[PDB]
Amino acid sequence: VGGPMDASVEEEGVRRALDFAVGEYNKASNDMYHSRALQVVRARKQIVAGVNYFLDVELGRTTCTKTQPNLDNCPFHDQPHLKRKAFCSFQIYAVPWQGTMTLSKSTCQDA
Amino acid sequence: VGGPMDASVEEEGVRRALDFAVGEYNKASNDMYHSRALQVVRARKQIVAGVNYFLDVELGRTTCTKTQPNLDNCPFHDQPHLKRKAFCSFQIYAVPWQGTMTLSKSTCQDA
Ligand SMILES: [Cl-]
Ligand SMILES: [Cl-]
Repeated sequence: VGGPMDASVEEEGVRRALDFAVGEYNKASNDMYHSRALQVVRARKQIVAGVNYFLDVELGRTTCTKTQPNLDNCPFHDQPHLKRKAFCSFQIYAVPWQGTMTLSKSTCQDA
Repeated sequence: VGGPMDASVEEEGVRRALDFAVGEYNKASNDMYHSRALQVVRARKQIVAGVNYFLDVELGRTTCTKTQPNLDNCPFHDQPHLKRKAFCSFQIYAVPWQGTMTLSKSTCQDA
């Protein structure tokens, strides 16, 4: 067992998480009426750690379609309307022990 | 200073984050051509810790519009087509020292 763990709905962090969640639900709803918690049937919490990778990368369009092999070292386009380049900023959230990675943020401006 | 910290683009976690990010960029692009890193201009990493709150909550629609006061203790609707209830599951990602909260996951089924 390495999963979540029960917590009383009294504990303040729960209390704040709940109000937050409910706030967000109402904010996103199309209902003109306000909804609120009727009953918190179960509350669990879990401390997690991960690593954010913040990459500032320059990307170039290669000459290879995504349907061919050897894309890793494939030649960049150099022709007039085919060549494109972009400066990008990536944020990857990694949780090592789980082997997972998540693209948290991603923007690119064609330079 | 409590922000990110430089890392060589050699370090494997960076290397994996980069391939991941680039993979995700290509996957989401409308381009038939494959793009790849031209140059990693900057690489930084940062270890973060937070708490996931996992709430299983039953919500009820109140009689108050979102434009009035005292929504916290506002009466639930009980009339035929106005009363609604929903069982929901919320995941809130909190980063204590920063006072931030994020709604990571959210589903509700009108029961
Ligand atoms: Cl851990
Ligand atoms: Cl920390």
